[PDB]
Amino acid sequence: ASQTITVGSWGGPGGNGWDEGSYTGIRQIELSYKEAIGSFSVIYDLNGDPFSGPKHTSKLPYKNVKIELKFPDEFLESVSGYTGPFSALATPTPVVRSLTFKTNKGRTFGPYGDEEGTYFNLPIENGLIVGFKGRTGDLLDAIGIHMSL
Amino acid sequence: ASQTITVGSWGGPGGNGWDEGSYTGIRQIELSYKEAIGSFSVIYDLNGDPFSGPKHTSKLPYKNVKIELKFPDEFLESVSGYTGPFSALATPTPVVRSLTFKTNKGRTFGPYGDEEGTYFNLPIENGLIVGFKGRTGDLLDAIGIHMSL
Amino acid sequence: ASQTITVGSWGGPGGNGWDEGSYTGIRQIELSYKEAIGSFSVIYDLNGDPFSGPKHTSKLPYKNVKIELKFPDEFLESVSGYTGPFSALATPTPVVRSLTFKTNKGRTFGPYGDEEGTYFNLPIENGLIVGFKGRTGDLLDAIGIHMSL
Amino acid sequence: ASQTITVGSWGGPGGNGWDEGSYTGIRQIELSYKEAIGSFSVIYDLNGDPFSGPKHTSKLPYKNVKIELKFPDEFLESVSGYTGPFSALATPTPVVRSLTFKTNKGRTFGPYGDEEGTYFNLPIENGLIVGFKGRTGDLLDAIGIHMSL
Repeated sequence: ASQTITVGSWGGPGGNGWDEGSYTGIRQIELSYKEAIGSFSVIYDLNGDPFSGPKHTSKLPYKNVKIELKFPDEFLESVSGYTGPFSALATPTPVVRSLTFKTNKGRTFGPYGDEEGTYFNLPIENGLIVGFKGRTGDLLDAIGIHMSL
Repeated sequence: ASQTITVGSWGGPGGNGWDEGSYTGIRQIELSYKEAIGSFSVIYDLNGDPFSGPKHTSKLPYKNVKIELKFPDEFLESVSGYTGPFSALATPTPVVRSLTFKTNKGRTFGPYGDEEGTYFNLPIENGLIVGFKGRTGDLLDAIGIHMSL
Repeated sequence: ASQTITVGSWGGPGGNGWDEGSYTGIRQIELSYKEAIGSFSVIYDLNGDPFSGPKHTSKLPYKNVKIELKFPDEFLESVSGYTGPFSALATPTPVVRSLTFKTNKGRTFGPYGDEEGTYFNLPIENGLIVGFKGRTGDLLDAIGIHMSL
Repeated sequence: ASQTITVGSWGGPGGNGWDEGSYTGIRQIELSYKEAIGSFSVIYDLNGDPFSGPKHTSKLPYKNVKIELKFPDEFLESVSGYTGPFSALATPTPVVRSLTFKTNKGRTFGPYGDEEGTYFNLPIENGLIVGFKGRTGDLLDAIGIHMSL
């Protein structure tokens, strides 16, 4: 059962949890958004071959946005974002409001969602995101991370 | 030169940089504080024998606290805080303001320094801290963390 | 490009180099043997799901064997075997002649292939074989290993 | 208490057990040999500064050799040797007779000891020997390896 350093779960206790597992790099991430994040589904590298990760969708009519990254030369060095309660769909428990991804090759996949909430930032000085874990239900309640060197 | 996952720099760019190195675990942490975090040094476990990490001392009149962990049974399962500039020490750049250590047993060495600034929260779910990195000048300008399994 | 520890290449340099990569653990091994080990392919574990690894099949009319470990309570605790040339596949360079596997649950899957040439042995006290490296032309010319915690 | 991949223990169960834990790299290795290996002590690298682990010496009037590696550019990419009982100093238990080291730089530190017995080979494609573990009484009974990335 090898393991991996898992960091956080930023977000809230609501929703059903999911854990995609660990895999060898990331190739594209897909997510929907409007005033908070909804659908989130990643395509990873599984030993050089793309592996479709499990899809965590929010039926909300939010806007879809694909994040293709030039792997293996480019990869994530930072993930930051906001957590806060969301009245429109009626839930007192925190949700991730906005997520912002940044890569080693200087590109920032600009703020997706509303930047309202309590700030979460995860800068990486050495190490690599190798998998995603978190809670979906109606939209993205929480998000955490698997890492490796 | 084995390496170790290094996450974060939280804080700012001033002061001279230091990297304590990666080590087998953490036994004691010693800090000084009064409106922002100043002196920072730790004593780690170097293969079941206390090894004293380099002294990162501030010269300001700050209160002294000692954090003692019941190593091997007790390990940090968290690190949270506030980075914001300090107008009394006169720095335009963000410096680190509060440092609070939640633990695996259940203890929390409550907030040190003022809880005002942009928030930072590294909840560890699987993996251990094993070394510290940072930047100190007059106070503690930024802390960074080494992680391992 | 997530990276793992890689050890070995116990064998010779002919055949075409293969590398199945690193997974979460090993669940079943299938191979064929008469005087040499011919076919070598494994059914790995991908995040609690079985993932059939790439097939490294050889045309020699060898007798095949399937080795079912009871992942995850059961995993490999040693890989040992013999490395030597083969006058019958009429070849001058080293070929992996035999291979015996021992699990942490005591079971040992007997030398397969005949025990001739120089002996290799890798006892593992703490760690996990997480994937396979290697060379297959007509027979398995070399075998190597990926390990992690 | 972080953990590390430990591979091996080649030799017998004679002698009193020993473990040096793990560090950030290896700078120099010391040993006395003669028909067998006797004393084994090493200068470890601890976070940029030389660090000396436990001395493990044979009282035997064996000849002494200091292997001095050019750290961090040069490192061990392979270790191998011979383990077999000894009868002139009358121990019917497998003891380590020979030690040969290869470095990524192409320098091999010649078979020290008598090459009689069962051969062991640990060649390394990716990873770092990061500390030593083993048995010693009047001569080196066994030897194992700790590795990292």
